[PDB]
Amino acid sequence: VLEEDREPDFIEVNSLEEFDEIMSMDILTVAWFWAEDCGPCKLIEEPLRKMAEEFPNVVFARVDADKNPEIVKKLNIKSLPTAVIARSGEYLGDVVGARPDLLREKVENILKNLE
Repeated sequence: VLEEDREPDFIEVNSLEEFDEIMSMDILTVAWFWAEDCGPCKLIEEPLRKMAEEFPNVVFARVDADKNPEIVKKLNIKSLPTAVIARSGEYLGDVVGARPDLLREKVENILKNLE
């Protein structure tokens, strides 16, 4: 039975306030930075959608760098895509560029080793 109402691919961030609220939570969180005219960003959309399904204990949020350049500047993001890993307002690691495998490794390692 497949009644049709689909979960978002990511938490789609709409503001800097919302960003800061998400990243403040006591939940392992991945925020990744995307743009419509960034080829490598579009390249990793499906791997990151799958990764969010693979780790339901983790929040995956997407920032649209063209809509919310203030969040890009707040973290001094220089290359797209970038992913940042956070918990309770602290930054735990980043992956610069189109490297979903490295991101998955870093998330798996944090989950494996925490209390």
